Formats: sequence, C-alpha cells, structure tokens
Amino acid sequence: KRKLAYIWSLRNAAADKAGQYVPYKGEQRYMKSVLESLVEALNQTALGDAYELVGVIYDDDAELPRDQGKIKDYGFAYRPGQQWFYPADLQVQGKTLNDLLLSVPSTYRRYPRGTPEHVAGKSDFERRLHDTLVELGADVVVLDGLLVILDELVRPGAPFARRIMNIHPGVTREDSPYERRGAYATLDALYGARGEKVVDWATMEKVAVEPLYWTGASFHYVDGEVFHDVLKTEISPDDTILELRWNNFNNSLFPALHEGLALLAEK
Ligand SMILES: Nc1nc(=O)c2cc(CNc3ccc(C(=O)N[C@H](CCC(=O)O)C(=O)O)cc3)ccc2[nH]1
Repeated sequence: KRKLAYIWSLRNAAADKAGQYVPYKGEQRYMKSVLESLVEALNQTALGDAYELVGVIYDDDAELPRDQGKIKDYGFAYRPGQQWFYPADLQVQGKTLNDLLLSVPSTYRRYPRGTPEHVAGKSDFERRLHDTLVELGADVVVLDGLLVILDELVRPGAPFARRIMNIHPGVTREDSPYERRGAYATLDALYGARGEKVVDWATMEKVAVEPLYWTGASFHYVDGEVFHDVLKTEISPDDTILELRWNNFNNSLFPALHEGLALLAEK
C-alpha cells in the first residue's frame, strides 16, 4: 500500500457546493466531492488494494473571518444534523473518514500579501506540510483544491517532490486543443462552448472564439507534468456552471484521479 495523503482547502469545497445537491438538467444532482469519490474508489475497487488514505489535511483557519464566511454553510467542523462536505458518517477502509481530518493552517494569510511576515509564514506552513506528511509516512499526496500555491514543497531533493500531485479540472498539455489551465478552467470551458473567451475578468469583457465542446481533468505533477489525462466531458451552450462542474467531476475527474493513481502505483 502506497501511503496516500490528501489535501484540500475546505473553503474551496464549499464554493463548489461539495456535499450538496444541485439543480441539474431541470432537476437535481448530488455534488459529490473528490474525496468522496476516492473513498468510494478505495472501498469498492482494487485501487483500495494499492493505497491507504492516511491523512486528510485542510488548510483553512478559523481565525480568518474570510475563511469563516466562506464555509458558513458548512462550518469548520461537523455540526449535528447539518450540512457537511460528505456524509459525516462516511467510512474509508474501515476508518471513520472524519477522524482523518488535519489542519495545517495557512495562518500566514492573516498578514498582508508579500510582507515579510506573510512570506516567513508561508514557508513555515509549507515546512509544516512536509513535516506532518512525514508524520504520516505518506508515500503519496493528492491535492484537490488546496488554495495555497506550493513553491517550496516541490523543491529539488525534498522528500515529496515527485510524490505530490494535483487533480485539475481541465487538460493541462501545452499544445492541447482543450487545455483548460488555471483557476478559471471551468468557466473558460463554459464560455468556450459559447464560442466566447473572456478578455478581462473584472468587467466581463469577452471575444469571439471557435467553439470547443469538451473538457477534462488532469492528474499531474506539481513541480507540473501530466501523468494521466481524461477528456470526456461534452460541453453544451445552454449548460450552466453547476452542470459543467458536475459533469467534469463525473465524466472526467473522478476517472482521471483513479486511473492516474492506479497507474501511479507501480511507480
Ligand atoms: N447557499 C450559499 N450561496 C452563496 O452564494 C454563498 C457564498 C459564500 C461566500 N462567503 C464569503 C464571505 C466572505 C468573503 C471575503 O472575502 N471576506 C473578506 C474578509 C472580511 C470578512 O470576513 O467579511 C472581505 O470582506 O473582503 C468571501 C466569501 C458563502 C456561503 C454561501 N452559501
């Protein structure tokens, strides 16, 4: 079992409506999280034979009022009979899933961006990331929506540099026709379907473009080079953003992460 560690910013999961039902196609669909899908994968398939999920790290901090607002619907820990990112009772490999939550808070965000304290903290948070994976002996790490950008953890000769991966909601190949890199990838995919691309995001300035009707998800290295790729999400012009996210999560993302891990295991 290639020891697996998972990282995500809880605030990012709330935005995406993770663990919530969303109206889709005129009715509703449950917006399953990336972790829930992985938990199901580890439980019901041979992928489970290859890995043990060891820790589920999240970086949010309760002392950041913006971090608080962002998960108001969820809350930092599970409330009784209330909304949660997955069912509070979920089990992964005979381990209560909730029991694996870890916070390695990026508190450094309290200080202003670029300030010496902000930077000194960011390094220590990355330093704290490294340290506790090791506390978990993690053989492998997945990032799903972790908002901090790791520049130091993916250093030359650091113990997890090639063992650290991000699942991204779009293709990431340089010369790929459907490449949808960045934090705007889901929205770039929805607007590309309209044959329109956004020139300036603040004021929604746009431009005509050849329609693209497909998107996918990338399981790539973080230092990152693509290790496994899927592109199975047809995109429709009348599609909403909630529909596109779910479909890419269901058509291409869950598969890429699992196939990527499966392949990644004999390495
Ligand atoms: N169903 C439902 N629909 C939604 O749309 C929905 C939307 C949200 C987004 N919440 C946010 C709260 C605060 C910020 C922020 O950045 N604040 C900073 C710091 C000062 C402060 O902490 O206030 C600022 O003011 O500059 C951003 C987002 C949360 C639940 C939601 N639930």
